[PDB]
Amino acid sequence: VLDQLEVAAEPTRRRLVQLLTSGEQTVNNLAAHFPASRSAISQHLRVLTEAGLVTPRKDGRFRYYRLDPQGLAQLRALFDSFWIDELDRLVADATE
Amino acid sequence: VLDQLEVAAEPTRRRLVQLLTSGEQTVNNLAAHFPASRSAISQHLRVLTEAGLVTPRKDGRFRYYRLDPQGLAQLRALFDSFWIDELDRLVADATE
Ligand SMILES: [Mg+2]
Ligand SMILES: [Mg+2]
Repeated sequence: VLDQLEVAAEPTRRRLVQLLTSGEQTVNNLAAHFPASRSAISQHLRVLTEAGLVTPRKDGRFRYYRLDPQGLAQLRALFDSFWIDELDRLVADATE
Repeated sequence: VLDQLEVAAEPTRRRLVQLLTSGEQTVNNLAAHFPASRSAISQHLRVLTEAGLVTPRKDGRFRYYRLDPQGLAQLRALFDSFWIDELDRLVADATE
């Protein structure tokens, strides 16, 4: 089945999730933040919907998407179980 | 170019990164933790290498991989910039 963290981590999908934090929005309005087409953004939103991260609603000529807390909680759980302590310890070893 | 968070988030790659926290390991030894073939695991390790998350070394008949802190620091930075406050607030709205 779809893993929420794998799906969400795609960089356009990350940005779509951030954009939706300001509330439910139309496909066309979200799509205006990217060089990619409406159709491209629509397909990313369908993938996020299948993963349980966003939820669609239709009202007339607009399709709206909003974040689903249920999916976000599973996303955060997957990242928390992935990111074990030694990974934080290694990050602290990094130079720049 | 490769985004470390997108690459790392693939579920086999997440587990390979966790496994490597116990130290540098051979391809065959890592591969023994999964139903997938050596060849499959080898290819995931090549992707992680290209993303700067792991580093290869050859000694005789073994190829060894180890975590690269430089890549892990960028991975953690990408997740931290993605996961904005409102996402934590929404996770707290989730039921179960
Ligand atoms: Mg809601
Ligand atoms: Mg090292």
